[PDB]
Amino acid sequence: FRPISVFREANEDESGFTCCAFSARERFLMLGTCTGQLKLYNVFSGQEEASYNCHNSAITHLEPSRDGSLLLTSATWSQPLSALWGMKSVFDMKHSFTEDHYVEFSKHSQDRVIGTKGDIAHIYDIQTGNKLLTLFNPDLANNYKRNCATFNPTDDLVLNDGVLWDVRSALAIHKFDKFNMNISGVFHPNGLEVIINTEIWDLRTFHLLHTVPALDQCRVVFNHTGTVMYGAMLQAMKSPFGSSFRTFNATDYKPIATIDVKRNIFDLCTDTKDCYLAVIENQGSMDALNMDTVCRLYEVG
Ligand SMILES: Clc1ccc(C2(c3cc4ccccc4c4nccn34)CC2)cc1
Ligand SMILES: Clc1ccc(C2(c3cc4ccccc4c4nccn34)CC2)cc1
Repeated sequence: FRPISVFREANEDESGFTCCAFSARERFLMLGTCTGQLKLYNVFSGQEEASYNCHNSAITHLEPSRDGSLLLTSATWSQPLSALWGMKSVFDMKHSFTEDHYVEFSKHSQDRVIGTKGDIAHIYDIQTGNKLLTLFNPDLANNYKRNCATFNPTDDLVLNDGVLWDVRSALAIHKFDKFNMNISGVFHPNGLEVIINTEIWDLRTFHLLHTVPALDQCRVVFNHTGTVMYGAMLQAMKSPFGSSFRTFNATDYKPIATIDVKRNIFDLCTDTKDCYLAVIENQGSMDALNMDTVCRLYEVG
């Protein structure tokens, strides 16, 4: 972890970066702020290139599309909670998911949007904006406080509230027992495993393959080849995370490093070519009148 770059928000006595994601254009990072703005920064020079007020509440999530034509945002209390934007030449709104507080693109073919409203998931067409599916079964609900519905890498399976759904037939194929309050889980990029908190499950047997205690309460983020795995533990504008992140070998699940930046972490993401890790770290504390986040770029590398 060699530091390469650092910067704060331009013309702000209190920097308010809340989340980050690399743009499709190499050398440029996208950041949400607490004033619900989206900002394009040259990650090396720390120059602000563009800005736009997407919401009147803090950004909690953002996701650029791989072709750089579209972008998802999720705010805090502003209705609409989440929206889809276009960024071909001009920035503009395409659609708005009114009550969905968290949203993701499909992975293989990026033609659909998966939104989360508590325990319920909704799939939407990008072109038309229409609700195609609603995935929810009150009998199989685990009610994870931090549930995030998500597609597998081939877009034919969906994980929501600890239930694996077949999209084609829109039937719940398996329900995973609940062993924590908060984390709902992700697909491994190799699309053979499912990481639900400390438990790694096989998609072919539903057998427990690994117990990883160090992963407890981590929001997990992979590198783009899926050989490395970065976690930020939740706490027990307050940050969702504490001051340490952990790295793991993503094939055998052995720990590699536990960096403690000694500053609460807001978000953490990877470039397409597996050279860099951007991290939003807070110079303030919770009890500080204001946030003061910076963006640190480390090469891994
Ligand atoms: Cl386990 C988990 C899953 C998802 C989240 C969200 C989130 C919330 C938030 C609130 C305030 C400031 C920053 C953030 C943030 N930055 C990156 C993610 N988030 C997407 C809601 C948190 C924890
Ligand atoms: Cl938050 C936001 C606001 C506006 C934009 C656009 C944009 C994209 C772009 C891509 C590469 C290099 C420079 C730019 C640029 N500079 C100013 C406009 N843009 C109009 C899409 C993007 C994000």
